[PDB]
Amino acid sequence: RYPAAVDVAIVGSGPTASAYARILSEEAPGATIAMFEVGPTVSNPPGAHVKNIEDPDSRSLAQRASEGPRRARPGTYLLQDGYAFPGEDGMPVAAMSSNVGGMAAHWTAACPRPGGKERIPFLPDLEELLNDADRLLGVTTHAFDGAPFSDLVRERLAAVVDQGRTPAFRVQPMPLAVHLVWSGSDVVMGEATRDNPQFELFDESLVTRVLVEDGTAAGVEVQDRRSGDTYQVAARYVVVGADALRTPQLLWASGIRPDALGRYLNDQAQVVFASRLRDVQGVAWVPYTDEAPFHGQIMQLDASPVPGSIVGLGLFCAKDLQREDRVAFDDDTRDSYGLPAMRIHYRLTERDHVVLDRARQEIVRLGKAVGEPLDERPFVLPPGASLHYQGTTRMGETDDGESVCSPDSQVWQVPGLFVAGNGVIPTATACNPTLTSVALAVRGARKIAEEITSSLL
Ligand SMILES: Cc1cc2nc3c(=O)[nH]c(=O)nc-3n(C[C@H](O)[C@H](O)[C@H](O)COP(=O)(O)OP(=O)(O)OC[C@H]3O[C@@H](n4cnc5c(N)ncnc54)[C@H](O)[C@@H]3O)c2cc1C
Ligand SMILES: O=c1c2cc(O)c(O)cc2oc2cc(O)c([C@@H]3O[C@H](CO)[C@@H](O)[C@H](O)[C@H]3O)c(O)c12
Repeated sequence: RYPAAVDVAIVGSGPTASAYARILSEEAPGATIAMFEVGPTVSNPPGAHVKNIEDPDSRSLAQRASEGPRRARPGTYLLQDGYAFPGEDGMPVAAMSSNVGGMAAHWTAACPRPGGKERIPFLPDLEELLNDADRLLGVTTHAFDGAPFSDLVRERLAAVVDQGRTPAFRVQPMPLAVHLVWSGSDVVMGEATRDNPQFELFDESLVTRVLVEDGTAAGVEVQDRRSGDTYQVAARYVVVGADALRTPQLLWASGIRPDALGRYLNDQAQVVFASRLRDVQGVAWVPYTDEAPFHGQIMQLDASPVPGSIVGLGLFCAKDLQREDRVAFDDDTRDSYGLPAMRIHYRLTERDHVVLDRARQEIVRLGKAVGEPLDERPFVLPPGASLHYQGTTRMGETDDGESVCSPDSQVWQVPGLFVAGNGVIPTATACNPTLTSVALAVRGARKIAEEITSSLL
């Protein structure tokens, strides 16, 4: 089923792995690419957002088919065990998506820009890569210029936030990846990847091990889930863009076990709240700051949550990074895919509860600016509800034992092996990470595309 050897073997089919296929299909057109996705194809084109399916029954079929083989939202599935431990909080609602397109087939396409300490300091071309990620995701800030209540909510929030703030951190329209239709991985891959005769997407293909020959990346061990047969595809470069959890799992199962692998895991603590407008008859952005480490997004709700005039407020906190926030794998216990079972060690420090308390007070302050608060008390979601897990394969300047990959997202111990996703982000971020993670993927894919085009082999 699979080719015996390719140039680049891509694990996963989310937006970050698709960004590797995108830049390689743009900058390295002669390189043969093999993308292996454990989940099935649930949309047309492969990786499109499920909302492109107008039929709710067909759309529910696409969502439920992505939930793998305390409830998870449509298109995602939770862990069955190893999500909490005595003495720690863990992530009881740590969810995952197994389908072509990954979570980008079910996400809401909010692509804000990092600011302050969120921005990775040792990347001088960060803004350059962030604009490129805007190009691949189709990000636009003017998707709701004709909305009646978008401008009203935005100006009423600005009356309490924009005080003393520079324009980059004032209330502004949330940059959205819209293609009406939310942009999925089909947008990231685009015509350049689908029309690339050297690229091929293999769905229902589980990658069980990363092959290493003489220290460098050798290939991937791919199990054909249609038949159960395990193949071995050779590759000069291996990109693992599974997710924030299964990416360190695949490396752990491959014997690639650095000290920082999975450690420094950080979830974005999320607070929700609702409020009502005041007039009779889009998504707003409350940017992060260092002194207010919260990321706010306000948007219209179809109806009131409690028994477009009603808005839903969501604040996301930046985590106090801890090394003991490790992702642990057990070789003896296997999950439903035959890979090592996950042990999630997550505990909010006192600094976390201090910031979380401030987020509840600030979202109430924001709810009073929009109008009459529909709710009475802001609700804190369980850890892992934001689906924004970082640091598990984080980048660093050196291999001091605190990072897993280079600034080019290249794993230190395994040359030719690259990791993609939110886990690559090493900083304490609060905004939606997918845009930044795609920007890091463009730098890593350009590191491969330049090494291929410049090589003599
Ligand atoms: C309801 C919802 C709303 C969201 N809204 C937002 C938002 O507004 N903003 C934002 O920034 N983010 C949002 N997200 C999160 C966003 O979708 C993800 O952060 C994004 O998909 C990350 O990209 P990725 O490719 O690294 O991860 P993924 O898309 O999860 O990539 C992992 C892929 O690899 C596959 N895979 C895993 N293991 C293997 C293996 N062993 N072999 C082969 N393939 C494998 C998986 O099946 C999956 O397709 C939302 C998520 C959900 C569920
Ligand atoms: O699922 C939907 C959704 C489904 C519909 O049918 C529809 O019409 C509109 C919808 O809008 C949404 C808007 C959202 O903000 C969220 C999100 O909460 C998550 C954790 O809980 C965070 O990851 C995301 O950062 C945050 O963006 C959503 O999950 C959804």
